[PDB]
Amino acid sequence: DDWRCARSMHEFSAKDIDGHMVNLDKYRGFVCIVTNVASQCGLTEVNYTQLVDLHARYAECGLRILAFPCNQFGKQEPGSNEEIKEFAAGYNVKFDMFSKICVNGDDAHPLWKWMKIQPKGKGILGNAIKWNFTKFLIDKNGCVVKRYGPMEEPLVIEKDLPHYF
Repeated sequence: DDWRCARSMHEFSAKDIDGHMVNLDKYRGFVCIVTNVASQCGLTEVNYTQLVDLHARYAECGLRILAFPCNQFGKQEPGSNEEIKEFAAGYNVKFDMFSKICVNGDDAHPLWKWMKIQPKGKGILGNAIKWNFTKFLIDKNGCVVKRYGPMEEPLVIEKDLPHYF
């Protein structure tokens, strides 16, 4: 359980959606939006399109987006990784997709376990991820600086970006 001792997102790794292992220290020096995604959520469209739009506008300034598929909320990500990738490709996604994970419980990916306990990664009423499309703002040092709940559209993050750009 050495995820508990980490101080930065950059101490973790994740399998991307194609199966390649990714050392998240490649995001050192970039501002990151880390989010759990789903294909069959009522807010699937607004989140995917607004994250693609944010990426189109701010990748030039060092913004990156890490999307983690998750099937724990109403079973709204039932597909395989290749199906989820083809679905993201349909929204013209060019940011970083990862393999499907869990975000809550003892099988939760250690990075999400880590994000939930960060001083700014704790949510209103408990740390558990409440639904699809919870967003974390990660700074250039890999620290969590804000958590955004599932009803907050990505464009709500836009005004906090220039503080960390």
